[PDB]
Amino acid sequence: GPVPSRARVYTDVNTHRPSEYWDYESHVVEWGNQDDYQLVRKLGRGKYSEVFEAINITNNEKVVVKILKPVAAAKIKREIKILENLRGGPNIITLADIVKDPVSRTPALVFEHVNNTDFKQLYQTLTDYDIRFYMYEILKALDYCHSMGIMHRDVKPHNVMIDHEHRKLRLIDWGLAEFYHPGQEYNVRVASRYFKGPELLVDYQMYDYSLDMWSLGCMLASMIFRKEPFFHGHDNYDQLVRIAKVLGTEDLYDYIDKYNIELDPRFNDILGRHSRKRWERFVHSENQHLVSPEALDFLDKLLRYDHQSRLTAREAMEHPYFYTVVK
Ligand SMILES: [NH3+]Cc1cc(Cl)c(-c2ccccc2)c(Cl)c1
Ligand SMILES: [NH3+]Cc1cc(Cl)c(-c2ccccc2)c(Cl)c1
Ligand SMILES: [NH3+]Cc1cc(Cl)c(-c2ccccc2)c(Cl)c1
Repeated sequence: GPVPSRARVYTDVNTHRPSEYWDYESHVVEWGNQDDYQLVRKLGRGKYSEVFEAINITNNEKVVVKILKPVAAAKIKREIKILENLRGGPNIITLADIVKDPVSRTPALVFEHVNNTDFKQLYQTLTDYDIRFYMYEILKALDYCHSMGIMHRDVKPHNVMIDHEHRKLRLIDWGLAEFYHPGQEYNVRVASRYFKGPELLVDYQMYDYSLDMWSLGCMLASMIFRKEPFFHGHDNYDQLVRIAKVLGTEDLYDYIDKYNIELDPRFNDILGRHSRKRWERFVHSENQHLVSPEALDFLDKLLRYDHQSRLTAREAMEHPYFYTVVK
């Protein structure tokens, strides 16, 4: 069978905190008043919820209302407990209320509003300094949630709201977040394709906070190399081949051999043999302004097959890539 794995940091957090902290099923939701909120406009719909801009008419503040669809409505206590546990943490979105939508008959989460700057505009114009600045702000959120015994599991730019005018960043959409318990086998059908860690792609269930650090590396590589997405898989199998074309197949085989994981035999026809590439291969005249020796070294330490070998969020904050960032 597979060799077990445990995180190298924050393994004990859910053990030393009381059962009420992580046992989200035992949590009793204190329901707010849906009548306190007035929906203004629909911002969007995913497969988990419909999102609206709204006004809290009791104190006149702008809010965001996420009305859950039945699929996310079953695991509500988990998202609620995680949001309440993380509330007040650096760069974590604030859950302001939980109400029952009168039409859907489902729970609606009410959040603080963030005046998010156009995402295409940020991808196209953030400078090298701004990329470092915002990456540092994301690391504050990730180290906080990891230190609080939670993995986000859906780190990607769509889940990071940036108010560029006020240099304000918030990590949102905690719908796929989980409490980390050493030895627990988790569902590998988490994260969006292009951000999925090799652990998910090889069906290794005993993963941890380090999955977020792979996703963070994917976001950085896309941004600095001007290649969206950096690992462009056609499906979950080709996703691993795209990774192997960069990191190489020898380190992939070392990884699966360390954890006694077997690849799906369907990889025999598509994987091939690939050398590990030097990160300088992805540099060119249209992205060199966003690249540096420190950025490449940092990326090298996040985008590693072995989830135990990646930088932790706190180690990542110490990296030379962030020395230029004003603290
Ligand atoms: N949804 C807005 C958005 C836009 C961008 Cl460009 C980024 C970003 C920042 C630094 C590095 C990589 C990506 C994020 Cl985190 C969020
Ligand atoms: N080590 C992976 C691997 C395994 C196999 Cl079985 C093959 C294969 C497939 C079809 C015909 C002949 C050989 C290849 Cl090319 C690679
Ligand atoms: N933004 C200026 C910049 C960009 C790059 Cl990619 C590099 C570089 C050169 C060779 C190897 C590794 C990194 C340097 Cl030294 C400076």
